[PDB]
Amino acid sequence: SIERLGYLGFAVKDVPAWDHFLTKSVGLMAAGSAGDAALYRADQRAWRIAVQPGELDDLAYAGLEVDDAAALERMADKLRQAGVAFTRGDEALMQQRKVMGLLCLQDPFGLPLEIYYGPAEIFHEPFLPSAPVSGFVTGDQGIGHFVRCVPDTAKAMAFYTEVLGFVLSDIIDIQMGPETSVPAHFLHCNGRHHTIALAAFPIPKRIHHFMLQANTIDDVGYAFDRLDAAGRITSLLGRHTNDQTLSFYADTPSPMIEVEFGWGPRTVDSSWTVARHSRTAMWGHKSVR
Amino acid sequence: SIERLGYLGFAVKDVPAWDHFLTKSVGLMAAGSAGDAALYRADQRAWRIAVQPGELDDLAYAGLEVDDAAALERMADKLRQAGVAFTRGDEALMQQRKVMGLLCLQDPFGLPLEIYYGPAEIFHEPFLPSAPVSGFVTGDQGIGHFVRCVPDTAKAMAFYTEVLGFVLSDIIDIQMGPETSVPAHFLHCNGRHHTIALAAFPIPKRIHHFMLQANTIDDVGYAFDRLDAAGRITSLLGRHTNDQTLSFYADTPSPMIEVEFGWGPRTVDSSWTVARHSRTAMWGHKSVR
Amino acid sequence: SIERLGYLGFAVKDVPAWDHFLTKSVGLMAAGSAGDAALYRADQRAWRIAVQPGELDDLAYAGLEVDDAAALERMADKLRQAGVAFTRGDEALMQQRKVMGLLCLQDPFGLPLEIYYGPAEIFHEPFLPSAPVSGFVTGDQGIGHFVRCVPDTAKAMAFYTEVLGFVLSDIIDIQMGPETSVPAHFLHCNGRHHTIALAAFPIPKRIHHFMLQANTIDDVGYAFDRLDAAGRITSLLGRHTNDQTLSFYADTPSPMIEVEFGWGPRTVDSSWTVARHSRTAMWGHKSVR
Amino acid sequence: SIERLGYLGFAVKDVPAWDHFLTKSVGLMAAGSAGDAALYRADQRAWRIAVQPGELDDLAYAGLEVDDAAALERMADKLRQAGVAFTRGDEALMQQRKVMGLLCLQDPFGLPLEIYYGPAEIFHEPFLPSAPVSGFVTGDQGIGHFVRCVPDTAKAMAFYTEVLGFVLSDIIDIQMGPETSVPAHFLHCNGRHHTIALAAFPIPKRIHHFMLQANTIDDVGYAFDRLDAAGRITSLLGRHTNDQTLSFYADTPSPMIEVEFGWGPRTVDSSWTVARHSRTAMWGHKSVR
Amino acid sequence: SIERLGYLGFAVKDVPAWDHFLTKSVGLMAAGSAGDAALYRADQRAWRIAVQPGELDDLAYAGLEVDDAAALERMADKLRQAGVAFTRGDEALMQQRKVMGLLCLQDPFGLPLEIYYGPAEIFHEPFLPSAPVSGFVTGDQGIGHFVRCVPDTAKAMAFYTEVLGFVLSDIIDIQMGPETSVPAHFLHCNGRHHTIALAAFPIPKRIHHFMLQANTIDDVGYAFDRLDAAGRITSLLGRHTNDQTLSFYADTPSPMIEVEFGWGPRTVDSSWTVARHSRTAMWGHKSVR
Amino acid sequence: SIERLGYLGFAVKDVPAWDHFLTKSVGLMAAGSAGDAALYRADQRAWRIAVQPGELDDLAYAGLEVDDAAALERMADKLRQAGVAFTRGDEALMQQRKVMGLLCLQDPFGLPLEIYYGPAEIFHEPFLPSAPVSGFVTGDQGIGHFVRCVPDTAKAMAFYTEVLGFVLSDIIDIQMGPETSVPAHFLHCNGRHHTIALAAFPIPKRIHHFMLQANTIDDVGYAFDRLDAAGRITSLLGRHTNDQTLSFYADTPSPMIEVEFGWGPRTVDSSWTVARHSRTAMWGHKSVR
Amino acid sequence: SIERLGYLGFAVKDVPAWDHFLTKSVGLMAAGSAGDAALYRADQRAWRIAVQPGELDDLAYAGLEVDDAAALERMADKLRQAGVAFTRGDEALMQQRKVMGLLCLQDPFGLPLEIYYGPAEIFHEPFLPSAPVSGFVTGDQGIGHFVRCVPDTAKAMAFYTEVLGFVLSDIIDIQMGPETSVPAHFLHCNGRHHTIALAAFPIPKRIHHFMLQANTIDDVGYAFDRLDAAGRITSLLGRHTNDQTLSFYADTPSPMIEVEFGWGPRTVDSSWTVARHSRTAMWGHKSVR
Ligand SMILES: [Fe+3]
Ligand SMILES: [Fe+3]
Ligand SMILES: [Fe+3]
Ligand SMILES: [Fe+3]
Ligand SMILES: [Fe+3]
Ligand SMILES: [Fe+3]
Ligand SMILES: [Fe+3]
Repeated sequence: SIERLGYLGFAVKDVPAWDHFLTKSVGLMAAGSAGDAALYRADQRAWRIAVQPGELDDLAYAGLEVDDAAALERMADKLRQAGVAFTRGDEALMQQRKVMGLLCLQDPFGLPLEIYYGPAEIFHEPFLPSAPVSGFVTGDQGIGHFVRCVPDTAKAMAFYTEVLGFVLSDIIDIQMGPETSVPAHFLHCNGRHHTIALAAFPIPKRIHHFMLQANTIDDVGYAFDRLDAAGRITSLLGRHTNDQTLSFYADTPSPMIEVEFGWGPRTVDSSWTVARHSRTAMWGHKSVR
Repeated sequence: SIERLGYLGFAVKDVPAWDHFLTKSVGLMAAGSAGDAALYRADQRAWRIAVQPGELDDLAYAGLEVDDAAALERMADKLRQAGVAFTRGDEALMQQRKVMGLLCLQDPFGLPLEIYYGPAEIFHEPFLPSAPVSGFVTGDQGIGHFVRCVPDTAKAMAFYTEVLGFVLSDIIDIQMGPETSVPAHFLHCNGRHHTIALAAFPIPKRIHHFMLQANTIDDVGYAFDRLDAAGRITSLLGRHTNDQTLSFYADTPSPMIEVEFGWGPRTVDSSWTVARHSRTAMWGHKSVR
Repeated sequence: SIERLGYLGFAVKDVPAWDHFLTKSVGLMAAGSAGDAALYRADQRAWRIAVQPGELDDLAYAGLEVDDAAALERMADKLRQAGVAFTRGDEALMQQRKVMGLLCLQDPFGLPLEIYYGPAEIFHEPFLPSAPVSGFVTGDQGIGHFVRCVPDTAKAMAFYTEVLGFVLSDIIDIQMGPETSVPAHFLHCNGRHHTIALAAFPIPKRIHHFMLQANTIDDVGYAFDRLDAAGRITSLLGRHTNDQTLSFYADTPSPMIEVEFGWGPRTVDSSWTVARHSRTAMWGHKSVR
Repeated sequence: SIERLGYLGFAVKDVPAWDHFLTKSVGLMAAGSAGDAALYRADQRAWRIAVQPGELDDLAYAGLEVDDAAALERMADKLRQAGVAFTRGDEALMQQRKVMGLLCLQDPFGLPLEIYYGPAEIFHEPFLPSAPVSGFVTGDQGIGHFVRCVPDTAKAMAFYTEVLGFVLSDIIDIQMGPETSVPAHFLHCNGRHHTIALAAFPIPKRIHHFMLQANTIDDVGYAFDRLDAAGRITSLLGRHTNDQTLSFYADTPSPMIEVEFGWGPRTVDSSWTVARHSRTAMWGHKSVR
Repeated sequence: SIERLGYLGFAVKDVPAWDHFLTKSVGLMAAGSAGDAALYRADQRAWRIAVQPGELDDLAYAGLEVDDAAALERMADKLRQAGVAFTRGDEALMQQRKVMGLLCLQDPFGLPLEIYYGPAEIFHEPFLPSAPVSGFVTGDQGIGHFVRCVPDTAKAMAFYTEVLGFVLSDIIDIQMGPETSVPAHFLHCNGRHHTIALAAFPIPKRIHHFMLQANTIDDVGYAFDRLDAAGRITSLLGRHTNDQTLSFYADTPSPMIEVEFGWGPRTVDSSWTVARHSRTAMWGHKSVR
Repeated sequence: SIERLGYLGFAVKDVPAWDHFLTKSVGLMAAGSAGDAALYRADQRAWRIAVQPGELDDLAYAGLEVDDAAALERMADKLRQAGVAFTRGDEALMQQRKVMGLLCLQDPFGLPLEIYYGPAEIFHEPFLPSAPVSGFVTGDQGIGHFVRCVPDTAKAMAFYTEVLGFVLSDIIDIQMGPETSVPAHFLHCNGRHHTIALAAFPIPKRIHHFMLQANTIDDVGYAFDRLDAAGRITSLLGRHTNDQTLSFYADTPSPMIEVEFGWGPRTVDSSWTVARHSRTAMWGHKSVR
Repeated sequence: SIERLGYLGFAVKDVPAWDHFLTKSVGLMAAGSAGDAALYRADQRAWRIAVQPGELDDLAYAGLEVDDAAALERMADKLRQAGVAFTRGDEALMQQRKVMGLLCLQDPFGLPLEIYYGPAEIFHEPFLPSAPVSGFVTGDQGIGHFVRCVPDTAKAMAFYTEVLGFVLSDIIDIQMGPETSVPAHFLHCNGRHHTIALAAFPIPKRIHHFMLQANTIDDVGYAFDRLDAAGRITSLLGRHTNDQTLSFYADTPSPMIEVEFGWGPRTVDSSWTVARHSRTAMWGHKSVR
């Protein structure tokens, strides 16, 4: 039912650091502000990522997109049936988010979620990257993906698949030591191999990282050098086993939250079949202190 | 309902002969062992063919793949309704087969079948053939196909189509003498013209042969020379009438069980129409003593 | 429900004339006989057109193909419900027609129809034309089409669409004089613009003509010269308004029954929309005495 | 050296007949006049065919195009060396023809030829056909071709190949009776199989016909019906043996001069090899009284 | 011999106006400075356009590129033979221009020209436009083109074609009033229809305008709005008759010098043929006060 | 200089055997006769292979094609300079061979060669195979190739390359026993890897075999079965190391002369580089008694 | 004149280390031995890289390939004219190298060079990598490239371009410190951006490294992990500025000699233009201790 991940809002301790990070390093286009939130663009949408001041230094909310008004009412019906509490966004919130309608709720573990429809687009103000990146792969696959940390993956799974409609792509057992392994579950709601992954990681954040997909391999290669100069690289270039995303990781100005910048992943369709992997790295991705 | 044939297990009298056969001749990649079974790879799956010691010198079991956990429960519901006895594989069997879940049963005539989901893949250990073969055509069409010998084709047909969901592609009347003919039934469960064929052959084996599809015609041409040097050729190159597979046959180290190595067959789809053929050979396939 | 027109049987006064006509002129491949009927091939099917001796000098029967055994039973259920009388072909008829099963019936006006499934194919005996023609367009679209003459087009239409499942493509008002016009109805049951057309023509035959589609335009150009030398041309080259078939017409050895040899027609699909035309000729098709 | 045939001028007894013929039937666009010559367009050139009053009722002149000023001087040098008399067109003639420079001469048998360069184009006045024709194939291959009647083909051949640079494509022996045959020589100077053909025909005209190439087969089919309604058809549709032009012929208002309207011919290149044909018709082209 | 136009240097009265113009409006990337000249990029070259202070408010020089050192010596030999005065650029000039070698000269009417080879590229500093433009079409066709004003077009033509190796593409008679027309000559030295055009215009500048080619039509559409907001539009969108460039014109901060921003022109090759046009506009290009 | 191998003439002891062989088995089209020679077609040429009665039971002559009359005179000049004796074919021979001109000579070891130009084509009589073969690959590459047996390969090489213009493709050392090897030299004169190969084989024939190239792999597969039924197979299917021709060999009715029927070889071009191979078989080609 | 780099021979202190390195790490196929040299394959050539015992621990020789025997004689003529000493390889050397002919010489600074023609190929023994690599890009571009260290780049340049025929692609100034830079010259002799580069590096080896090009990016990614496990990585993944090769570097068992494993470089052609770069890295290539 949820069609794609449309936007993300972060609450951070260092807004100037995040602004420079998202523009100069990542390459997003600065798009003014909405309230005390600075807006950033990656394409034709009026905004894709919002950054506001806050002690959380974590993801503040995530916008889940449906294709129309009826679809949003159908989501409200699903929440209602599942017994999930939610509130309809008032006019002010609709204006602030620039959407035609939205339902505000939370996943089982505190992450505020906003199901919305009718987002604002500004084709008369063509996207202009702040750094050398040819463009981002969004469109029907949404803004990208993120790894949601959860204390109970089974509980999280039930909510995301059963209530929100996400579908399991595959699982990767992430070695967390000699005799410790965490089964990460990758979920899709469209062509993107996964829009949200659930993992029971021993981390104090709502998410482990968010990912943006660039158009070319050079986009990623150039990006790595930009973030290396910032001294934020956390991983060498690599390619994932399940989605085949070729990428590198880097720290955001928010401690323990990373960003993944990749290219050329595999996409999913109806014929997709669930599989299991023992490693997240097909090759590369060597961790960097 | 069954999506594709994912794996095969053989119980044989000469394991060293089978190991050399599958690697040096066929070109499969040796992939360690699981219990007393030696594993072999043809692609990204952790294993595709298993070979263990046994007096049977025949196919020990066949793995039938579904796309997810729900699908496996739906298969269990079908078996239940059809009155087909089955057992859920315990943790140890799941570990041994490297699958997330599986149901163990038998076809009407003793062939152990395992319906499973969530197989293991190892992209961090890229497939490397043991002999010059560019690659195998698997993917959604599974590992290949095999001809199941049955005492009663009508009984077998009812089980495979009605209970397992296979669909009849076509029939070939195989001349078994001047006034003797056996109607072989070809069944598909995906794009592969046929994944399983049923034939009432006067042979003491569970199957007449199994087939692997290579990527190029040269793969087959080279393979024929490799198996000819082993003195195992049972047929000259040829092309089948129904699936248009261009191939040759050869003996495996297990008496009366052959292998077919082919290329470029026709694939099936929704618009497929059942037809009848009087010969299995479009051309070639001359039998070789 | 009927999938395509698979074969035609003619009962004629001059078999040697028809044999020469179909082979030397049309280019079909002579394929032996079945009973007192001479068989002719246009592709991989064991036969497509049968010609037997008879005073009728008309179409004796038409084979309507379905994709499988279940589909044939579903047709039997439709006939039953519609109150249409039919008989299951006995073993001998199945053998004679080389089909796995068939129902024998008649359209509202006497044309014997045979709904069948599982036709015989002989890929080991590759099609070889008897005259220079590169090949025929058959496959899923069947053998071609024919215009069925009927005394009551509304009655015929109800039977073919409501009972057999054909779908109206379009209508062409065929000027039959200064103040006389006959509305020809074109029906499809697959990709071929039309497999059967109904027209209330003042002709003593069951059909006005049958059509075969060649692979290239040169096939048609060469064919016209072949039939012109036979002195059988009834129309100059032309292109139809509705299906866009580029063709010419010629007399068969059976008085008042013609053959149409064409190329490159338009095909239909789900999005097709019913339309009306005042002429059958987009250009050409000038009638020739 | 001559690059392509760029234009033709006719001197005719019935200008109104020729105007209607070229526009309503052929489909050329009326483009005003130059002196007492009515101009017609087939593409971006200011004019392609000119028609002026005259008792000749034949081709008055032909424009042979070179790519630049230097090239024209090189042609003048060739004529000079070959001893061929010619005159440089004065300013008035350059203006009348709308060319930057031109040499006026005659072939060995009286046909006035004008070698020119720098023709006028009017892209701001897009070509608009006077009849339903999708467009003409001109460009680098020039306006089309024509068959030049000559009393001595060997003498004509020497001049056109040796002096003007045309190259022999092939020869077709045109049966002119039981024991009479005329060897027609086809010459090219670019991609068009032939731009000029020489034949010793017993006809009182400078040319037997001129040819225009349309973009689609329907263009030709529609054109045939248009000229048939005018009662000018001289040949049924057909396809030539040497250039593979699919076309039909028709009479122009000038007695004994025809027009050929075709499509899809074969083109020539460096690897072309001279061949001989016994017929001009691959198929069709049946002569019509 | 000259391979393409590689760079342009302007001497202007308002550098800050030119900097804003080239970046914010045109979209070029600011690339530091060289001496008192501000550098701008359009691709991988270290610089493409230089702007320095000066009363000229005109083009200061133009860089003509050859492919190697030998080629530059061959140009020196040509100048020498033609009696054209030139000087070899010293080390300092080579450093300032970032080229491996260069000859400094002037065209017959005072425009300083620099023939060079071995330009500097900086792929490690990816091009980043200063305004929304997807990219520019440069590569082998050079930076673009410009219209050189000359008092004597015949004298200019002799120098550019005979000494520098440019080739005439075509001519357009530009109506300069009721009975006044100026024949503009378009010259190419590569795939670009024209790199330099000569016209005897009554203007006090060395050039009438310079042109840049963008990758998409939207690039041009967006650019027009950007320059319209600057109030610099001199022409509405249009398409040229000869090169088929779809573009609009605008004033640069230098009085009487314009810029042309276009897309999708036709390219030239060996088979190109010289032609003449009476208008520069195929459509559009309406002049704007 | 020689452009391609255009035709072959055989002198044989059993003409009826050769006629059946070439038509029923190979698939060539019977094309009447010329003198006491029966003609056979493979495409649009009036004939490609001629068979006449004779005790030789070998190749009687080979036609080497040039593109025009001038080219033939240039060949005559080459023969003259090389001191090679030759005679111009009289009118009768030109008529018999259906060529516009030809020079008759012999290679250094007795094989009569005819260099010709202007061959006859009959597009009005479309090629119709006598057996199921989709078509042959001829065109610019000629009819195919043949292996010429010579007592002195160096002497043969000098003549074919130096006098006739053939170019060495590569060499294959053909093992003729434990310590015996024959270096076969492959020569091309166009795109066909080789048109003529020279080998010092201990065989009493002028040639070891001739080769024809079919359009599809099935053409070859079907052909093998046809020749196997004739009991003429001399080799199993295989693929050559140098030209990559996939084929099989068979005996012609002429003792010690074979035919090769293949598909999909590699073609040569200017960038081709001479190489050496130790085997003729990439795979297959197992000799059959 | 030299067509491509065909092979390399190394003289090393640790042959077992080199054997494991080239097979297990790089992925080359072990191909027996020739004398005391172990041979390795990368494609259809009998060998591409040879490794023999020696204190040099450097490149022992390089094979430069020409297309034929005449071409080799033309090279001998060039050496002769240039006054370069050389010796014709005797039969034994020809046998050892498996070439049809070769000239032995040295570049100006001691690197033994062997110009050869007619190399041996073994298509009957299909290439089989020793490690997971899909294949190498060789063919007309040869085996790859290498950086030749020279004390005098101008002297080296004169020899390689003037005597051997290599052509300068571009130059990269390699920063060798704060005020130290070495101008590396890249030379091509075919489509490969460069086959040999000259640089005045302060290194005691004949070459700095040799490069092999793989078919896919994953080939490189997998290769990096293989060499990292060997602890031989000297550089992180990166992409070069001039040839756009995406690669990583690693140490060979020979101290101070590295290997480069890359993918997807740009290729050169006639239109190539010499340029200059200040960095070798477009991105990545961070040096690793
Ligand atoms: Fe991720
Ligand atoms: Fe099989
Ligand atoms: Fe019809
Ligand atoms: Fe014509
Ligand atoms: Fe312009
Ligand atoms: Fe051969
Ligand atoms: Fe390198």
